[PDB]
Parts: sequence; C-alpha cells; structure tokens
Amino acid sequence: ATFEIVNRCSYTVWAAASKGDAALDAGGRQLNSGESWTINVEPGTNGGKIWARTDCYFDDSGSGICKTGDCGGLLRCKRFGRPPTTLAEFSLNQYGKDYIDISNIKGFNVPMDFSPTTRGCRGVRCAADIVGQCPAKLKAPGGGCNDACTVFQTSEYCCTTGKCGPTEYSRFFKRLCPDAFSYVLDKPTTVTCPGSSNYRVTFCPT
Repeated sequence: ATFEIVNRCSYTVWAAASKGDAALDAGGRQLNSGESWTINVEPGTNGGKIWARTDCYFDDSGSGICKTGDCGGLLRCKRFGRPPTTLAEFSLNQYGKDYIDISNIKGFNVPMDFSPTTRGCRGVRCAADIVGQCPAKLKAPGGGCNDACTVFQTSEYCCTTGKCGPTEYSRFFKRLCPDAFSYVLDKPTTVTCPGSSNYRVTFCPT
C-alpha cells in the first residue's frame, strides 16, 4: 500500500513510520513545510503507526533527539515513539479489509488528517488546538499534551485490568476530537476500508 505523508504545518516535522518491532519503509524522514514523503507499506501489515516528531536534532549518523515522539534517538525509527504523539494507526489486509484510526491514547503533539486516496471509505481527523487547551497537569514541557496514563501511571488511566471508564482527562481529548480514540476502551472510531487501499496522512490539515 502507498502512504503519502504530507507536512502542511508551518514548522518542520520528522515523520516516523513503524510497526513496533521494525521500521516501515525507511522509518523516518525530515519534512519541511509543504514536503511530501511517499512510503510503501507491505500488504498484511498489522499494527502500523505513523506520527510526527517535533524539535529534533540529528547528526550525520542519523542519531539524536526529538522533543516529541522520539524513537530511541534514531532518525529512522524501528520502534514506537515517546509520548506525546498523535497517532495514525492501521492494519492492512485483515480478512479482506483495512482498518484505520487516529488515536490520542498516547497524547497529542501535531494535528492530523488520515484519509484514503482510493475509493470506498471516509477519512478521520483530529485538528483541534489540543496543545493550546491542554489541562495544566497534562502539558508536556517539550511541547504537546500528554495522556493521563503517561502522566499518572494508574490502573484506571492505563486500563491495566481491562476494566476502566472515561475520565476527566479522556473526556478533554474526546470533546476536542470526537473521531479519535481518547482512552483504551473508548467506543471505537475505527474506519473499515477496502483491502489494499492507499492513504494520505496530512500534518496540520487546516
């Protein structure tokens, strides 16, 4: 499947793409404002994620640090990034269908649209100003708005027992971005697309 990753933000982002135990495609790249990066994701990929990283410094070996979404200090991510990270999540060719969602379960750093470029399903978006409106206790100094599990590490926020409810913090994210997951047991906002669809992830869509 083809994903075009577009940075419409006014600032540089370092896109990342991983399935948690390996990079997808090159795994990461710098995107200046307006740039587009096209990646190929193997059919059958289960549990892939794309996200943006902000305020990164990398050396010539591709080693460094980012203030949001850092993936063990690498330009080319092999593992998932450190919160806060708005996530585009996908599983492809699962019994004939692709499944896509946006999640705020690991917080929010950059607004995002995640849409098919082929026919037969809808896109999803979280483009509200979550950072600006972030509750004081969830604000990340490096930038972004952490989820409550990351911050407080309780069974209730992290849904460790598999039983948890919405919280004051999850409802913040859900009010601003209803079409994104706000906590682990949120009513799913997954979109079902035809198997082998192609997609575009746009940072700062509005």
